[PDB]
Amino acid sequence: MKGDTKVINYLNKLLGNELVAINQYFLHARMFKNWGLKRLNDVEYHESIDEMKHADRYIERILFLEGLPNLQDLGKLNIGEDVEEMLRSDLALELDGAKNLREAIGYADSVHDYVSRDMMIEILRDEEGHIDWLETELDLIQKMGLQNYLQAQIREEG
Amino acid sequence: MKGDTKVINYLNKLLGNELVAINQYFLHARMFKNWGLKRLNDVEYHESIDEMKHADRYIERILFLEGLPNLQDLGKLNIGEDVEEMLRSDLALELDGAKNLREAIGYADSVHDYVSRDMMIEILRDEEGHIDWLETELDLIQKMGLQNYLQAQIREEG
Amino acid sequence: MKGDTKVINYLNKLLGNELVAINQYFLHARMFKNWGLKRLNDVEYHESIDEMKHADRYIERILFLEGLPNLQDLGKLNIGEDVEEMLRSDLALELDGAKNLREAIGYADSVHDYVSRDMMIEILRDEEGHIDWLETELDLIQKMGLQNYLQAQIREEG
Amino acid sequence: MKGDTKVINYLNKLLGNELVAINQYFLHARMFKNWGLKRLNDVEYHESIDEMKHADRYIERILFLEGLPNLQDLGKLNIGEDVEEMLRSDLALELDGAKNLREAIGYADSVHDYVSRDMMIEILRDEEGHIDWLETELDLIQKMGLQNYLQAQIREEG
Amino acid sequence: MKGDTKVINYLNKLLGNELVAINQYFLHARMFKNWGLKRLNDVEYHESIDEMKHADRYIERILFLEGLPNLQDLGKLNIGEDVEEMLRSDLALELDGAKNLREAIGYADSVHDYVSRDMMIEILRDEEGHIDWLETELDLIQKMGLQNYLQAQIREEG
Amino acid sequence: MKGDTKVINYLNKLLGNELVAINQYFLHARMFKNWGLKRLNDVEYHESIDEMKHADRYIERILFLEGLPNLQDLGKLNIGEDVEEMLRSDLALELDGAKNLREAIGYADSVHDYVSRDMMIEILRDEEGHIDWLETELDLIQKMGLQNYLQAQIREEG
Amino acid sequence: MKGDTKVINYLNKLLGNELVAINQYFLHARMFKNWGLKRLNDVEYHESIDEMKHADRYIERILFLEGLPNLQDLGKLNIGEDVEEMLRSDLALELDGAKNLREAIGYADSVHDYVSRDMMIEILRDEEGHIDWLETELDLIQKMGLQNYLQAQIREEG
Ligand code: HEM
Ligand code: HEM
Ligand code: HEM
Ligand code: HEM
Ligand SMILES: [Fe+2]
Ligand SMILES: [Fe+2]
Ligand SMILES: [Fe+2]
Ligand SMILES: [Fe+2]
Ligand SMILES: [Fe+2]
Ligand SMILES: [Fe+2]
Ligand SMILES: [Fe+2]
Ligand SMILES: [Fe+2]
Ligand SMILES: [Fe+2]
Ligand SMILES: [Fe+2]
Ligand SMILES: [Fe+2]
Ligand SMILES: [Fe+2]
Ligand SMILES: [Fe+2]
Ligand SMILES: [Fe+2]
Ligand SMILES: [Fe+2]
Ligand SMILES: [Fe+2]
Ligand SMILES: [Fe+2]
Ligand SMILES: [Fe+2]
Ligand SMILES: [Fe+2]
Ligand SMILES: [Fe+2]
Ligand SMILES: [Fe+2]
Repeated sequence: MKGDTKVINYLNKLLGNELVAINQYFLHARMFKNWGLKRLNDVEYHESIDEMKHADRYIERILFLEGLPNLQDLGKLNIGEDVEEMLRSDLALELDGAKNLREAIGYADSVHDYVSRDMMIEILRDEEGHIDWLETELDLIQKMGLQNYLQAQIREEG
Repeated sequence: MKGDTKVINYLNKLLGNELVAINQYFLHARMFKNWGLKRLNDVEYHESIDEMKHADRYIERILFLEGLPNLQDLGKLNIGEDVEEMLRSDLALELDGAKNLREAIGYADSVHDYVSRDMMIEILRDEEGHIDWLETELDLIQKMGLQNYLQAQIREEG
Repeated sequence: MKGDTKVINYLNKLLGNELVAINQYFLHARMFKNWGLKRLNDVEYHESIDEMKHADRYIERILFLEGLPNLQDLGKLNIGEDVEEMLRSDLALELDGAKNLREAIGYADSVHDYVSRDMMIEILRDEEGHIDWLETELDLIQKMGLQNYLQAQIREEG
Repeated sequence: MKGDTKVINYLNKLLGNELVAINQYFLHARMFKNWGLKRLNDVEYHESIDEMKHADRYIERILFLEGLPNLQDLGKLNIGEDVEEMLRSDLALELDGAKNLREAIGYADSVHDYVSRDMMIEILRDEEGHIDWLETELDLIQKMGLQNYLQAQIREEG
Repeated sequence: MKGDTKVINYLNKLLGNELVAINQYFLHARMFKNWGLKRLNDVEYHESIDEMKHADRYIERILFLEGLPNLQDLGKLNIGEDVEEMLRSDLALELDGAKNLREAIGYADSVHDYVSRDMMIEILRDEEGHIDWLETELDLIQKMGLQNYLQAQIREEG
Repeated sequence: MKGDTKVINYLNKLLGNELVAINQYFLHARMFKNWGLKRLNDVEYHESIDEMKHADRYIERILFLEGLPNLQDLGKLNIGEDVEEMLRSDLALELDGAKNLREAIGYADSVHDYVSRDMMIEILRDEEGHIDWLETELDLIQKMGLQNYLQAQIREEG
Repeated sequence: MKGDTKVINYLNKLLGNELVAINQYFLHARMFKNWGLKRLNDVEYHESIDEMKHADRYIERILFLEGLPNLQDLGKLNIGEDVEEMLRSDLALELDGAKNLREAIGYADSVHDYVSRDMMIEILRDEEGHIDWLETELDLIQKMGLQNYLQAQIREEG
């Protein structure tokens, strides 16, 4: 079904956000894993998978709307050197993606692409979750201190 | 453990190949899926996952050797417009990756990084499999003709 | 038990046929497998195993009759370059083996080696089956055409 | 994938070794079985199957590398007349095959055919096992004497 | 159904062989059992049962063909005094029975009694097995020596 | 099978490394266990078992190659007095063993002892793992501080 | 708990005996295994494990008593060249260890270290078992002769 050009454009831009998140989250995960912070690797890895599911959704939708998914262009990854900096980088990235999602959702509604909109709201809800997780971790680091925070990631949570 | 700089370099270059394959294979998969060629989507999707496993291996190894995995730079994706062109593109990409693997493996051996080498040979064996699959599909297209080939992908293989 | 010399001779000659069939059928099988004609590989492989069972029977019988099984001499393999030629080669080979079996069976009967004869009739019945399979495939190729025939082998039969 | 001509050549030569072993081992097995040395038949039969698996590996690889597997030419079988002579013959044959494998493995490495090399090392490890088994049996014959050795093969080992 | 007189005659003669074998084998079995050669008792007992099955077959067939089964006349039993002599006696008896079976089978064929013939060939195949067993045991006695042979029968084979 | 003298020499030297590791790791394990650092005892004990498996491999291979395994000579154990010093000692020992393994692997390859080489690469991969574990623990001690590190070992990891 | 110095000394000396036994028994085991004497390898391997359990007991006890377990010093291994010599060597070693155990046990009692003593008596009981096994095997070799003895080890005992 021929979709609206600007919707497909937004979809590609959002897809673009997803696949920077996928890489940044995945590298972060395996950095944590290397440092033996087993728990941060499990969670951050899981978020990489979430982002993939998002990307898959955009791709299938763009294709359905008869546009060309663009996986060529990759945004700036901002990879940290320590736990805080890296969590803080994921948060800024989540926040930027959420801004773009808000914009796209409003636009989809006004050209009547309600199913694209419905898909994007589900995704936004997921993002809002990722944001909540990051914010809480970052505050915990400050509340309990870095050393205790680190000790608390050595063991995977059941 | 501090690894050899040129090994890490090769590892990053190989990682780079993996993540172009991941994207190209994934987009291809969902293109097939859209066209209703269910079987090509299953197989090509599976190869995307294989490539991810490869990437994960490089990342963990680079990190272990204390280098910086580079997920920033993305090579040229060559996406086709029809089944043949797209399979043919995956094949040229596999072949180029195999060339790089051969060089890296020989180099790892000469600096005594036998476990990197052992990892890369396992990967090369997987690639050689992907190559075999592509070659066979491409020949089948020619042997049975395009129409029959297409009909043969409509149904997922049990 | 000392057997009749000419029976043992026939048994060795028949054994000889078996082990050309074993090789030709096995190579054929893996040629098909390579070309992705999964179904022809399953069937032709199974016929290789049948031929092995036959060879085993001759060997044990020759040894029982106190002769020397001869696995040294190998007849001409005629390996094809395409499906038809290769099936057609297996058929001519089956037919020649059947001719030899008929001659041996009659001879066994006239020197009273009824159990060798009984073994050879069971084997001949198997051959007659292999012959039937080849004949049917070759006719199917002509009835439905080569392209359709080929498409029909891509998937293993449950 | 077009392989290196001399690798394919080595592969065919190695295949050639396999299929002499297959025959010699199989005939040996059924000779033992006839003599009621049940245990030597089980083991030697199993080694025949191993050799077949090896042959299958070469054939599929040669075909993959786009060469022609040669099952026409059969080397000299050296079949013994008694247990020792026959075991001793299998050992010399294993040793010759191991020499050829060493040479091929080194050559594969230098033309960068690492997956052929990897396959051949797995095979060589198997051969080294067959060699170990033969050596031990031959020494046991000498340590316990022939009569006791023979009595020890009457019953299949659980 | 009225059968051919000479077939019934052969059937009775063959029946006659069976029931000498039944007795000789059974006595042999229990002689071994007494001497504690548990394994020879199991095997030889089993052969007694086989012979009974044979006798049963003849009796039912003779009766079906409307002749009178003759269980009155019993041939010469040749019972040994030691393992070898006794095995050797069973072998000569098997060989004589096989000679008679060959004659009868040929005769049945020429008067068109194909089902009697078919029954007799099945039986002959069984005899040929009994013969193989005896021959192998007798050779084992010579290969490993009498003392080792005897020790090897003390324990029933699982 | 007569192996190459210098390979057997390397094998003995490597065996020698294994059995110092076995002792040092085992003593370390039970020191931790005494101090109530349950988790370090589980891990370090497991590494002792790994080293044993390694030693077993060398011994069987040396014997197979017809050399004499030397378990007489024992290197310097360097046992620590506190967690860090002891982990740090295991690390230096792992690193030295890895150096020797690299030397031996290269040598095996050049005398064509590919199966010894294949065994040693598997082992080296294991060592590389032990090294990774030590490095991570040592860094964790520094990141979270000694007190928190210690508290984190009181409980065995599920 | 601070233990008595001379008890710890005895404990280390006894530990010392254990770990020579561990090595000698293990090498012996794998020598038998190589020669195909499967049964002697199983038993002798099991005795190596027993000795390890003993060593573990000493180490934990020494540590508990606050002494330093000494795994540095290794006594003379006396490795045989044939089954008898090797069994005979294990026996002399067991006997010497038993002498040391008797002295230590008496000493523990007189300084009131009853739990060390209780541990050592359990161990002595195990040794006495190992001694019984060796003595019986050595006598069996003489009673049945070497050839029969050897044949009797070819098969693992269920
Ligand atoms: C380029 C860096 C990437 C890495 C290192 C990576 C890594 C991984 C790994 C290790 C898995 C686990 C395989 C499994 O068991 O399912 C996975 C799953 C998956 N990946 Fe990726 N991935 C990457 C990018 C992508 C991209 C670009 C896509 C497509 C938009 C994608 C789509 C998926 C999907 C759909 C799954 C299945 C999730 C599940 O069902 O568990 N990935 N990824
Ligand atoms: C020419 C003399 C040969 C004899 C007498 C022989 C005999 C046998 C027998 C009796 C079996 C058991 C069937 C089963 O249950 O799988 C077998 C299995 C097999 N044979 Fe052969 N064989 C011969 C040569 C070959 C050759 C030349 C090849 C191809 C290179 C081959 C390939 C195989 C394979 C792949 C199996 C399956 C093994 C398994 O999965 O158990 N054989 N052979
Ligand atoms: C004269 C000496 C014979 C002796 C000492 C003997 C002994 C035995 C014994 C102990 C059994 C085991 C019973 C059971 O559990 O089935 C048996 C079974 C049997 N007997 Fe006999 N037998 C003799 C002759 C015969 C004859 C002349 C026939 C008829 C032709 C015969 C027919 C059978 C049959 C059909 C079985 C059943 C086998 C089975 O199903 O296990 N026997 N015999
Ligand atoms: C140095 C030469 C040694 C060799 C070649 C060796 C070999 C082995 C092997 C192959 C195992 C089997 C692993 C398993 O499945 O449990 C084992 C087990 C074990 N080893 Fe050792 N070992 C040696 C020395 C030691 C020492 C010095 C100790 C400590 C005093 C020790 C303590 C143990 C323990 C406690 C087990 C577990 C037994 C079980 O639960 O099955 N070993 N050994
Ligand atoms: Fe989630
Ligand atoms: Fe997302
Ligand atoms: Fe997100
Ligand atoms: Fe795969
Ligand atoms: Fe890859
Ligand atoms: Fe690939
Ligand atoms: Fe069949
Ligand atoms: Fe056949
Ligand atoms: Fe056939
Ligand atoms: Fe095997
Ligand atoms: Fe082989
Ligand atoms: Fe072999
Ligand atoms: Fe039977
Ligand atoms: Fe009978
Ligand atoms: Fe009989
Ligand atoms: Fe481990
Ligand atoms: Fe090790
Ligand atoms: Fe290690
Ligand atoms: Fe025990
Ligand atoms: Fe002990
Ligand atoms: Fe002991």
